[PDB]
Amino acid sequence: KVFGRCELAAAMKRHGLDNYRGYSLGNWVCAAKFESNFNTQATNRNTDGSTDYGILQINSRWWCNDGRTPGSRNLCNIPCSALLSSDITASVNCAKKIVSDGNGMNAWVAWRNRCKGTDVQAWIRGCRL
Ligand SMILES: [Cl-]
Ligand SMILES: [Cl-]
Ligand SMILES: [Cl-]
Ligand SMILES: [Cl-]
Ligand SMILES: [Cl-]
Ligand SMILES: [Cl-]
Ligand SMILES: [Cl-]
Ligand SMILES: [Cl-]
Ligand SMILES: [Cl-]
Ligand SMILES: [Cl-]
Ligand code: NA
Ligand code: NA
Repeated sequence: KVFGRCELAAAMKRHGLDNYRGYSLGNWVCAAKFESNFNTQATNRNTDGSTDYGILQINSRWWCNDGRTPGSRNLCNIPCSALLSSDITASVNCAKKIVSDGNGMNAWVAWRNRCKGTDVQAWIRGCRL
């Protein structure tokens, strides 16, 4: 599914991401925009052989099992394919564990490179929240 911007912000807010570990909702929408373009079915290969899955591009090295990523872990205890659902629940829940892992949203390189230090409130401008 390709989410609308405000649709996704509403769903993320409903799932408790606004100010989760101190990250305002626009940070999460910004990350989603540059990871997936709001598309739940997005998959992209990493240089290390792992793959990133779903609206927040969660990686198979640490977080989900895709059956093809050597010496990897599955800390969210989920098949990576379940991150591509039109229901963002599994993505959101797994992201809550990643952001709690110590480096905050720096775990998402695209957040660090494209959202951090910018006016992320812009991503929820106009949304009825
Ligand atoms: Cl929308
Ligand atoms: Cl947009
Ligand atoms: Cl929702
Ligand atoms: Cl915000
Ligand atoms: Cl498997
Ligand atoms: Cl393959
Ligand atoms: Cl694997
Ligand atoms: Cl594991
Ligand atoms: Cl949803
Ligand atoms: Cl932090
Ligand atoms: Na990416
Ligand atoms: Na894995």
